[PDB]
Amino acid sequence: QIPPAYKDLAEPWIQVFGMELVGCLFSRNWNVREMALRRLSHDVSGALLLANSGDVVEACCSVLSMVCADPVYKVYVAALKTLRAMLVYTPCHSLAERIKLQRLLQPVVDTILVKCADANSRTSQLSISTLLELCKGQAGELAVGREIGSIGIGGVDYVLNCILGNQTESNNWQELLGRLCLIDRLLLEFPAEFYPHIVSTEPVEIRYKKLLSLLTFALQSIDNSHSMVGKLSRRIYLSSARMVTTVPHVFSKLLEMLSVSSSTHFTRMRRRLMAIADEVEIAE
Repeated sequence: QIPPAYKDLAEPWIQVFGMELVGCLFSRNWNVREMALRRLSHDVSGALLLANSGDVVEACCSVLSMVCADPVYKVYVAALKTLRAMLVYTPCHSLAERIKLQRLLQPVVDTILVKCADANSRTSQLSISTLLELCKGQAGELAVGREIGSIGIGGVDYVLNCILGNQTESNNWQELLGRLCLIDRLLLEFPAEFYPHIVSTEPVEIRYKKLLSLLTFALQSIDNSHSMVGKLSRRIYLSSARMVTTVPHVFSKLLEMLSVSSSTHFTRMRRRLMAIADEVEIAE
């Protein structure tokens, strides 16, 4: 049975997937929810195949924005398998269709971003791995239309927009920490995307715009009153500085950005980068 508060949200789901299955999504028995999602993955696969689709992708994304928040790990896994099953049969051949899919999925990525900072490693690691796979676009396991020439969802740039978007709402400590946890893994996983100088083949603000957008975000919470939000924000910035010692003009920009404020952590941060600069003999 569907609780009264969810009647309007569930109605489009029912229209597409039928009352029986949607009811199971709300079951109190996690086995029933897990089984419902296993069935949903097949329902969605079969419906999308039938379109050699809009209603189906929309209702599936809507379901997934709910169940990807499920606190039961085995249900979350089933939810993520449904997400993959949808993506590989989804038709996306035009920038218009890309924009539409990006918006429908944004609430789903939001739920996953939160769980990147779940206390439990297997849940955070699966969440991080999922969004890293999304970053790989049409060469990853979440490629759009993988099972049937798709233009894909937008890879890293799309995930970056999700990380950096809707900041006035997705700003509690765990929503920030999950974003920061993913940011730290992005810089580690795809260094060439953020540190162009490592590919051996124009101004700093332009060439490094992607990195600078993530360090700007990090700087907004280096003073956060949650210990791990604050620590990871600072540690991200210090690691980036270490990475750009081979390119002093970039290092200079990071030091410059720490003049936007005289608060203590900026001062501390600035003295830390001065120290790295001396250690490595780039103090000009």
